[PDB]
Amino acid sequence: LKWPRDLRPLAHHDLLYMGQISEDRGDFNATLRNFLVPRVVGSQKHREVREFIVRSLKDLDWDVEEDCFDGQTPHGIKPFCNVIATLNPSACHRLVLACHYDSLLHKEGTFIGATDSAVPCAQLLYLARSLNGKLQNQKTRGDGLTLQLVFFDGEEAFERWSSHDSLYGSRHLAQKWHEDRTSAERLESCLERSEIANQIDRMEVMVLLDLLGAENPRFYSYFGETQPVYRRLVNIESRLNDAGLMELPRRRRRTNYFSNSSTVGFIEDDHIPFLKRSVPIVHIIPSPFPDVWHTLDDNEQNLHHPTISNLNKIFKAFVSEYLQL
Ligand SMILES: [Co+2]
Ligand SMILES: [Co+2]
Repeated sequence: LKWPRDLRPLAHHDLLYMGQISEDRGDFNATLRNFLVPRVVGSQKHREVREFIVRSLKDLDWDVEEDCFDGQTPHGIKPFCNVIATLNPSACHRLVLACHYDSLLHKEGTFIGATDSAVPCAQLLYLARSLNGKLQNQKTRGDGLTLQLVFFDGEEAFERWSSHDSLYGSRHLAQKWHEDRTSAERLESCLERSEIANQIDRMEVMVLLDLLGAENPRFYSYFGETQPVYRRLVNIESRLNDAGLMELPRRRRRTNYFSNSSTVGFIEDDHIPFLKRSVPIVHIIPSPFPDVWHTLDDNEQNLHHPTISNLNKIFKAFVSEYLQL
């Protein structure tokens, strides 16, 4: 079965534009510095990070929803709030980009989770801001497609990871959207042969970012279902390299982050409760995990800025191609 939306390759003019960041650099870093703090569930800093996300997106004229709830954990009842921002609420279909904004409660001390997921959080916001003008124009087309950003709360386990202790915000949102009924007749411009019964059917594909910011990540297609989408990430990365737009240590080297193969690895993450509801998932998470994973060294200084800027180019080009910006 083919992808429901025909995927038009990015014009060279646009590819080249999406590929040269330039002194934007300071803009991404200023964004990122807001997330480079402990973001423990329930805490003042966490609440502050959420406020910053909400305000940043409201200021861009996005519809922003705070999906708050209380849930039982091994540490007692906790408050959780997912942030859901939608460029054009009326559009039937959403390209959904996601990450989690809570940070792990680490036994040894204060944990920043710079790759996990402060970087992905900042990348989402940076995409919204850097592509704002083109996004605002796309929104007026009436073509039934929009961009949606989801910052999940409570992804991390409080104690040992288990079905009950983890993914609090994603489990909640998936169930809520699954039970919120709707149909094609109430929505703007759904695709011809699409079946819409509830809100979760409007997620055309969910692209989940996690554990990004370390040097030389390796990605694979984790889902046969979304291979047509994943392959565009492979093609975009290749075109950027052909154009010499990737930052590399020496001349005549290429990035190969997006491997053209698939792997037999199963990663439990915020995608799962959606995967059970037939949401196509692209899971942008390295394999193997960065060495700093869930250690106190997952910190600001261990981020690899050239890798981050290369990933930023790929994601901007990707969103531009999918939404035909
Ligand atoms: Co983690
Ligand atoms: Co994580």
